[PDB]
Amino acid sequence: PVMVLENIEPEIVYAGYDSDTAENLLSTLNRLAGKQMIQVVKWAKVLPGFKNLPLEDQITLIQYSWMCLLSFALSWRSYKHTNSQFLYFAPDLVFNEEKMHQSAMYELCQGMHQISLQFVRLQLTFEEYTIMKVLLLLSTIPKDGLKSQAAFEEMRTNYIKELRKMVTWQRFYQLTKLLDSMHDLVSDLLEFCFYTFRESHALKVEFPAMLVEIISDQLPKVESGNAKPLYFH
Ligand SMILES: CC(=O)S[C@@H]1CC2=CC(=O)CC[C@]2(C)[C@H]2CC[C@@]3(C)[C@@H](CC[C@@]34CCC(=O)O4)[C@H]12
Repeated sequence: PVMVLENIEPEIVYAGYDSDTAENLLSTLNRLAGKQMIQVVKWAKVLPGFKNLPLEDQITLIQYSWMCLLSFALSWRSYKHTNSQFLYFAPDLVFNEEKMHQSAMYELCQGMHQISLQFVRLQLTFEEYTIMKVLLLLSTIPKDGLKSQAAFEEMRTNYIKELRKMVTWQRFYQLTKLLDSMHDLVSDLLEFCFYTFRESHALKVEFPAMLVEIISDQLPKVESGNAKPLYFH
């Protein structure tokens, strides 16, 4: 479980940053996003337990939790590489207070910056990160339901009990509390994402084909309460 998870973690992804307008940063981040999602897809097909449920539900869980996954991962890199001092999007794209301003996404950057700070305080470990990331993959579901709602519950309770064994009643509360707080930020990041998209017509912010399909899928119908977040507290 832990062994497999650490082995299947994605490889380093570069932003391909070419040196600085607001349009640039966001488009670069969106392209960065499209690139990381490719790694997520590959990651998911080899994820223990997940690769079992029907592809429908598999594509579905990936389309509802993509923001949780990428932002938590950003938080991890920022913690591992800069001790949660800056926002480490990629080796060639590390954000500072200024870059945080250029992208016109300051409070939103400060928001995730705060998550990563909690990584330091809690001294989050790599194996806790890996199991916590899978739980975020299984954190959001369509209000209506998945094809195999029973196969999902089993994998989720499995990974949950997996974090318990990993922790063994101390940081488990802290870790799950953090996962719960991730949803709060993701909501903010998502709505900002939907605005930039429904206005990119003028903002000149480009969106990779991957994002376009996910957003135009999540935003359209699942804007309302069609996405039920699973909380631990
Ligand atoms: C401070 C943050 O959390 S940025 C957030 C997470 C992330 C981390 C990465 O490492 C790789 C890149 C991503 C996936 C961003 C890509 C761009 C997103 C979808 C942003 C939130 C809002 C935005 C800005 C413009 C837009 O169209 O929507 C994403």
